[PDB]
Amino acid sequence: SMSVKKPKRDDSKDLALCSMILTEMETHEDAWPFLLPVNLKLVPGYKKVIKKPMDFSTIREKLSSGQYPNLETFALDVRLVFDNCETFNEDDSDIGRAGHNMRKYFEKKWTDTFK
Repeated sequence: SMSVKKPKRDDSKDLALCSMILTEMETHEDAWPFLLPVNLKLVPGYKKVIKKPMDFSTIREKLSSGQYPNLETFALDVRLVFDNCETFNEDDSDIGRAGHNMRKYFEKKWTDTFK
C-alpha cells in the first residue's frame, strides 16, 4: 500500500530474456503455423471467429517497439497464439498438434527462465 512495498524483483533483463525465448519459439520446427498472421482474406471463418489474432511476427514487432509493459503481457500474447489455434483447429491435425507442442515448449522455457 502507500509507502509499503515488497522487495524489488530485478526486471532489468526481462526484455532480453523474452527476446531469447521468442527466438527459440521462432526456430522450432513446428513454428510454421504461427510465424505470420493468418491471412484473413484467404481463410474463411477466421476473421469472425478469432476476435484477437496473434502470431510470432506480431509479438516480435510489439516486443521490439516497447509495446509490452511487463513480462506478463508478453506471456499473455504468446498464450493467445495457442488458444486461438485450439479454437480453430482440430486436436488431430498437423496444426492442432503443432499448437499443443509449441505451448508445452513455451511453458517449460517460461518456468525455467522466470519461476
